[PDB]
Amino acid sequence: VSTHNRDKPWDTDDIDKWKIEEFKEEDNASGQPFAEESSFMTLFPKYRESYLKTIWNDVTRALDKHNIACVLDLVEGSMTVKTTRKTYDPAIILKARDLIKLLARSVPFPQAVKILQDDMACDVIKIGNFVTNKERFVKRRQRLVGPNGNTLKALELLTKCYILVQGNTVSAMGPFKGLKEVRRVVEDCMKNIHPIYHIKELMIKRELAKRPELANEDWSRFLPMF
RNA sequence: CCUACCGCAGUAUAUUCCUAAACACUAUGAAAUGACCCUAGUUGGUCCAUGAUCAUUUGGGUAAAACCAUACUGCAGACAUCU
Repeated sequence: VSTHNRDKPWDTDDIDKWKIEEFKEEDNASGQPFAEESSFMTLFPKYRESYLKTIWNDVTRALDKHNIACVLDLVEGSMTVKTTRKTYDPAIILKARDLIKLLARSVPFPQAVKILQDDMACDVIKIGNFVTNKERFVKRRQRLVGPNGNTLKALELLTKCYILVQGNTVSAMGPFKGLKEVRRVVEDCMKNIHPIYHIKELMIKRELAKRPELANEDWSRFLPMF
């Protein structure tokens, strides 16, 4: 219970709080370019290089839709995004910082370019840090995909997120609730908890969410403890 | 006695119509709060009546010359007096 909360008369149920209104040039009410250049840089593994070398022009055109300048440096092994004078959206650089990172973690460009949309969010979760043994790490990482990918499919339908497992990372793209659930499932899966328990928990949560009378009270007696 | 090659000088190496593009000009309107470019100025840079930069199309112009190769045509086979 939070005490010392003041009343909020302006808050009513009519406002859709989660809608994202479009940002345009007229929305930037200062009317001036960004004061100084903002840049984000990442490194990528060496096996991605040639793929990046093929797709970079396409990547450039995508950022040309948002006035973001991109630089690939194969000698350094780095990808850089930066704002220009033509840039008017303050957030669109951060999404650019996501995109190259998604490109660094084996997410394909047609999937990764959707991070430029407003409703899309991404998470890159490190899985190589939990356990030091190689065989245990391989087994727990394969538990995420499962046999014939079905467990992975069971994740992607439940959290509504595109999930790609590569190396020491898992890259998830979707809504924020789905990202939260994916992070929980992945971090528990690296801690020797099988994903099927979380899958069953999400099923029970999904069926309880349909019933309106069950919203106020606790779901703990329905949920099997694991 | 005649042909062919050889010397020199010319002609041709696609033609007509429509059309696309380039370059430059020209016709009309727009000029000093002139116009354009650059993460952009403690005083930026470039072009600008010697016509910039924009719009309509106003209309015409240029895209050669020299040589090689092939064919054709023509002129000569000339040691050069002149006083």
